[PDB]
Amino acid sequence: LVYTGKYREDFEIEVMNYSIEEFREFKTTDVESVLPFRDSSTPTWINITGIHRTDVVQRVGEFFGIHPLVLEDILNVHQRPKVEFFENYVFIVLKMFTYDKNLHELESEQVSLILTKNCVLMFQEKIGDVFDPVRERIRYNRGIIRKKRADYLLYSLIDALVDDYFVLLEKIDDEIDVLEEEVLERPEKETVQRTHQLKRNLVELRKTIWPLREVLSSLYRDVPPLIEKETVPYFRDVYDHTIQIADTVETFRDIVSGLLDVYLSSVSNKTNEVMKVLTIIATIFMPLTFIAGIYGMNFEYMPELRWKWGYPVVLAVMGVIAVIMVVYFKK
Amino acid sequence: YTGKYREDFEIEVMNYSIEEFREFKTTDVESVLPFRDSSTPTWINITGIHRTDVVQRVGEFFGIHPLVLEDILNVHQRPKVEFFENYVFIVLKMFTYDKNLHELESEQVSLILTKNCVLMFQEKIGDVFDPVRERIRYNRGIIRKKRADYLLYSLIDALVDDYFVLLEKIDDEIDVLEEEVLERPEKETVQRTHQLKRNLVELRKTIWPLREVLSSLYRDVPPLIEKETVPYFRDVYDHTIQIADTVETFRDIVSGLLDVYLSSVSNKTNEVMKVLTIIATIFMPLTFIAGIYGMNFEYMPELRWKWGYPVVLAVMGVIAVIMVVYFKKKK
Amino acid sequence: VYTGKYREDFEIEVMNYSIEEFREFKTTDVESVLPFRDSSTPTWINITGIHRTDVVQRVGEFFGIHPLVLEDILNVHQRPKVEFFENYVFIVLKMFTYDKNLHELESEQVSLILTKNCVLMFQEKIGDVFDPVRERIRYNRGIIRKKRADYLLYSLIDALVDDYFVLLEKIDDEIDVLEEEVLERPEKETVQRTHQLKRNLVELRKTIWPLREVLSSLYRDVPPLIEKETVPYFRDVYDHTIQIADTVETFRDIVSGLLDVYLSSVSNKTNEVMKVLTIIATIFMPLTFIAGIYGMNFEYMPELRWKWGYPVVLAVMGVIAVIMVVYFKK
Amino acid sequence: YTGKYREDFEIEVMNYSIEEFREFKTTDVESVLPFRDSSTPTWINITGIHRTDVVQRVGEFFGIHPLVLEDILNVHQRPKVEFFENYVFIVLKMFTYDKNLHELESEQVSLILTKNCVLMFQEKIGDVFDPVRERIRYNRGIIRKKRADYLLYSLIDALVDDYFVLLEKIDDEIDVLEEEVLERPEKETVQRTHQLKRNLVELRKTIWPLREVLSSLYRDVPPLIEKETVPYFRDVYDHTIQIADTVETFRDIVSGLLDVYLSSVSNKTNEVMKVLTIIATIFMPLTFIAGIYGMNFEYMPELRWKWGYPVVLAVMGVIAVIMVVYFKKK
Amino acid sequence: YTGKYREDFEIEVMNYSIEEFREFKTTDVESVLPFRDSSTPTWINITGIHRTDVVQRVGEFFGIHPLVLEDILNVHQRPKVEFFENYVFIVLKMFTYDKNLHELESEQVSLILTKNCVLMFQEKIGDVFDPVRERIRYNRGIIRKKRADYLLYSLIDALVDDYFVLLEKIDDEIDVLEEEVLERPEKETVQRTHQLKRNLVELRKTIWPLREVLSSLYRDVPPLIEKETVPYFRDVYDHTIQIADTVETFRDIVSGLLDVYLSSVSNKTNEVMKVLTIIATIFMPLTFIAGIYGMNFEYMPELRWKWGYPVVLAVMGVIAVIMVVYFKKKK
Repeated sequence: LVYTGKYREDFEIEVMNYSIEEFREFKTTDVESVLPFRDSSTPTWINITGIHRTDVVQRVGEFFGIHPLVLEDILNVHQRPKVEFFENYVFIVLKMFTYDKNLHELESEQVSLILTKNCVLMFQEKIGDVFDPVRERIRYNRGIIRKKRADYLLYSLIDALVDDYFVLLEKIDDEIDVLEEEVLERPEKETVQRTHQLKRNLVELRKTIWPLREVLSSLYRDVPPLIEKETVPYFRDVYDHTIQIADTVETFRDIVSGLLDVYLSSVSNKTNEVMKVLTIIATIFMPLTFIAGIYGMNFEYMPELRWKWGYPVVLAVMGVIAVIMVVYFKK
Repeated sequence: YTGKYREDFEIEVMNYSIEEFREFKTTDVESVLPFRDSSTPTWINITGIHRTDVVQRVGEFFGIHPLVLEDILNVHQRPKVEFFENYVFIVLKMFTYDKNLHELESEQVSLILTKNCVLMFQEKIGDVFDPVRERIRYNRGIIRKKRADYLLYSLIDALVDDYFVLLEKIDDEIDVLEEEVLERPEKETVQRTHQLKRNLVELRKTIWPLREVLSSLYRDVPPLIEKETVPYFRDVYDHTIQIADTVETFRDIVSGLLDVYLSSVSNKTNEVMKVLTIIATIFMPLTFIAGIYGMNFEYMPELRWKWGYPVVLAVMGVIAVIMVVYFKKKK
Repeated sequence: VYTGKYREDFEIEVMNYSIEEFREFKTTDVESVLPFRDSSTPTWINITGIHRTDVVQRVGEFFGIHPLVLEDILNVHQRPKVEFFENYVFIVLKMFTYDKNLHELESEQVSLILTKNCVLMFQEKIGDVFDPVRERIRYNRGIIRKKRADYLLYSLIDALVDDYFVLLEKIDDEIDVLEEEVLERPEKETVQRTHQLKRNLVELRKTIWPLREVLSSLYRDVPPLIEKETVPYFRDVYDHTIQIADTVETFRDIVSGLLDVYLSSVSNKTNEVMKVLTIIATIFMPLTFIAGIYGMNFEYMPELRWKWGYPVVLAVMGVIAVIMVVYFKK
Repeated sequence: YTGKYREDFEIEVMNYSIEEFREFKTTDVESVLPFRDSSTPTWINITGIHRTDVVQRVGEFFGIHPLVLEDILNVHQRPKVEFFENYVFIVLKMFTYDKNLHELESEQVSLILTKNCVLMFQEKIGDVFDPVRERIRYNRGIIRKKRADYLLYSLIDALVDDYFVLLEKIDDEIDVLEEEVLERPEKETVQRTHQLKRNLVELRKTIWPLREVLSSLYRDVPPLIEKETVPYFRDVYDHTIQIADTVETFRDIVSGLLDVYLSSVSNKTNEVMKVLTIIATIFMPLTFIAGIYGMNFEYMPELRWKWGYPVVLAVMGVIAVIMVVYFKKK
Repeated sequence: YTGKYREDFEIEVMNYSIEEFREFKTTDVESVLPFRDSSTPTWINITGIHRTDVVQRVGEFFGIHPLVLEDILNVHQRPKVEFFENYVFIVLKMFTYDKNLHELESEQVSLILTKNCVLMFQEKIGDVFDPVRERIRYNRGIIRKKRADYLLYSLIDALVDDYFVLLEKIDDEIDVLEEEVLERPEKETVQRTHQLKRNLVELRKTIWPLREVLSSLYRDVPPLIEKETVPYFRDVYDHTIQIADTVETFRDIVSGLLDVYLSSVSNKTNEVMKVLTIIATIFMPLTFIAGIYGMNFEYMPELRWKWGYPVVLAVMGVIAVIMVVYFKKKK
């Protein structure tokens, strides 16, 4: 039982119990008070913020009889999300992703959950979640959520996280748009260096999403303890969506991949543009300077003074050759 | 009001019925207010929303939230749908692209439909609702026999058709760009292509999230009657699919057209250097030789041989020429 | 609404068979293919020229098909998928064809609705890869007669799968030319031809990659038809679309390598020209400077005062350009 | 017939049992025909595939499909498994690589195993089945007790084992190619980088679909018996995965190897440019100064001073020194 | 023996049961041979497998196949599984990387497990089974009660984490290699990048065929208890799949980092070309001027025009200045 996370600071527990009629929400850090709520027939939603506590999670696991290694996997922040089936409860690991717009970094928070009977356990490492509008329907008695059990509520929680990826796709696309904008406009390698790290966050993103597909698929075609013919068919809808999601993400990966050579060639293009300017310079003075060197060379005979006006006659022939090539240029 | 148009100001009210119709243009804010209690759906035109006194008065007259009033003042906003018990706030944009230069102006069109009032907030003069005003005037369609619920979409359908023409505007410029890239390529073509894509991405930047905007009033519409605009948005959503796909097609066309001109010029980099080289190679070695006799010594090679003015210039010239055979060869 | 480019040709053919015999005919009658719905024997029906929105509707209304599904058929631009029901199964397919001369891949959407034992094939123009399949249905070759429409349609789809393998050859045929074009005598505009191939390569992923789960959906479901029969046969074909996409993914790295080759030789021959230009200009730079000082105007002329100054200067600066040749190729 | 060998022609027949053995070399087509009814395991060598009359005569004597017999003439066909009623048709390919000159020669040999007879359609003389013939001749192992169904594996294993040596032939030249890249890089290195990879691409392009050739029988073998020699196929069935992974490994190494070379060339490109820059630029303003004094005006400020000729030569020298100080930065 | 270690010599034999325990290192072979007949699991180590006489002695005494005994001598072998009626021959590898340098040393490990006894064959000194021996020494877990089939598995899992630590060592070299590219990128970086790259694929080159090794044991193992072959063996087979993505990630990193480094070279080159450009453009046009007056002709305007010398000094300096204003922008 070792928590290798980055947040051992705050700790908070919130419990929301409700039926198809009544409703109650409260925040009790008392571990003993939330124990008899397991026997409640009504769906009991329990929040645990700050999963860093090795004694609290264990104590909760002791009363529920949760497997020791499972309690350790929760504390393990370095783990791929997956789902394990059991005779009583369901072991599920999820990952909440967040991306700041100013600085470019993908911050995350592992969220594991265990659902038995009608008990709902949401585990957090810190403050923040996207299940706030979900609590609204639980509070305002909105929709068929109350009439449906925690199995449908879990999906409402699953789809709530899925919708965040769409919002993330908005962020991803926006960052790409700004990134590809600087490619043609600014021939400077600054965000281009940050592009690889931004693309690194994109690769690691799909690296979690792709196996998460099979994580979901293991539920619908199985779910031994959960009910059937209702939840699974309706829930597969999101499973049909998450397939479409990463495929759009995979498309983004190929776009940024070949975008590097676009900027790379753009640098050489503007570099060549400098060379083209540099080209026409040394090609018009050097041959004419060569002529100036000829008259600069003294000899025993000088027909320049013998011929009529040998000085201004040279000033005319030089200026012509430098112009007749200009037409040939800019072709 | 964060807009750039605080010049023009105009308020028009076009109230109709199942038979007759009336219209008038009054600058008085208090004159367009008592038409709220009109049994028939009242259509109101508001051009030049820069005047905050109208936003404040009417806002407090219809009972509009101060932040919602600020949303109208905010000319930079993403299209969405705000559900309330009184009205429905929707952000819309009017795009106008000139074929002369790649530029697309965007005038935000907010709307607040409560009771029997239909508000159209314009930032400046110009819209596509002019032929729509005729149907309200000439009694054309079931727009007269229906309330503000159908009157709302009657405006939307015109705005939807505006993008179809815009697609033609782009497609026309695409064919021009196709004639500009595939053949007769030149400078600033990329700049025209970039700004076109910049407007193309910005186009979808409003249209793509506008899909879910249509989905907001697709399965809902709580206060007004439904199953009327539902098959409408069902057809409208089929339109925006082809729109973005036409955009997505052009987005890859842009890249396809870009890579050609980008790789070609970057490939001609060495070609320019090849020309620059063979021209510069016949300068530096010859330039020094011409400057040799421009020096003073103890002996003169001119008097060493008869007719010492040619100083063997023809021979050295030929030797400079023979280098060509050495060049031009396969590298 | 049919938005395709083929509203000309039209053909209807019905190929019914049993575990022993077989029958086939080509009639344009719409009311003749309808009473063959209740036929227990597997009935393969052809519909070429899907442009007719009235025929599809008429046939669709008789089968009790959802109006939108009929409209999905009319739509010629659609991603391949599978729609499960309690009666029929709507599956979207595609037929890709590439011409070697002008680099372009034409496409034709194939929709099908299989109920009971009846088989429906919806096309636009003439031509398909089900021709050798029809032979076994006609010549009674194998268990293609005994097995119903569950394995028949599977054999039809599997026949379509191998068509893309032939297309992969056609892609490789262009690669072999691309291998010849880029390397042997590097030519301009090849990058454009390369990008078009790359654009068509990624375009191919738009169909095949989601087609994986299309086969996977039929792999562990099939609610209306009998399961367990053709289910394990779906596995091999499901491994094909994965193997194909890997070959498509493989082509991405192959062409990308050749893409830089054309730029490699140019960049390689670039410095080759520069290396020659380098040693030429630099060595004559200090030499030109020296000879200018003598004939120039100064307040002191120790040059003529130097004993034998003329011959020594000419040869003392010659070695400087020679020692660089030793430095050359280091 | 699309073959390239219409020169040599030879037919050898080796027959054996669980006790004895017999062999004879008769190029006659009508002489090896009555050996079809031989209950004992028979092995027949068929070299001289150019003969359209000899091959088809033996083929039609066995009752083999005409078009199939016509396909034997063609030496251009994908390696696969043709399932029949008794015999199975597989065209095995062999790739020989000479280390000196980068070249991958391809000989395509087809086999037909009917009853107890074994056919081997060679294109030329020479194979790796020579030690295989020895065990048939010298009674070595269970090659005598077991029939041709097990011998067929010994034929395959003898062919596959050559590819392991073929990988060594490539790996040998890879290490040689490494020496050309790691040190002393030059022209044609990119060619050797490709020509070795070109044949390597051609190699896997044949082996990768040849992997499923094994799987076609390893999971089935419909005409003959099973449960024998089948688990032995699994050994080689892992070899084609072992080889391809080694091939795929080489494909990634060679690709990255050329990238290093291209990176080196581009790096050494600027390296020459850097030398060209720091040497040419420092003499540009120097030569300009000498031309100034070369001018002859009416007023000479030089003679106005007193012995400033070495002064000019000294002040210009220091300016060229700070260029190195101006260097060592980016 | 085709190895490089014919120097070191070490033999370790460890027997244990559900009650007692005994560990020792005896060079006497005839003392550990009857220990095979013991029902209690006897783990035996043979370091310095170069000695063919011992392999021929121990091997032929157990009836081990002669060619297999020679296969051990061959250090160039693919990791595989050889099933027999009594024992099982498995080829394994132990990779090790040293920091502050680029070198990946390897050591082939062959094992022959008969009855309950385990034979481990080493090439050189060193293993990660040191803490494993301690758990058997201190009676930790059910490793004492279970037989060799689980004992070998305990050795397998010990080898798994060894590469996991090595995966951390890779990233340690990456971050250093990254820093080399992230800031002040220089020559020989491609070489260092290749050193990791050449060892990157080489790592997975042996891992992939070592995966089916775990699978082959998971499917068959006829002589040992198949009850022990629970998904724990496939759990090990699941870890290597994560290694595949871990290596594949590094493959994308190495490919990307090398490109970013090479992309900077274009900026490195251009930076030099910018300085190289502005030099020749401000001297040669002025050099041509000095060459004219430096050249002698017929008519001399220098002595003709008043102040011939100071009048030329002014115009030359301005020409180099008027270009600066044109410069310092996008060329």
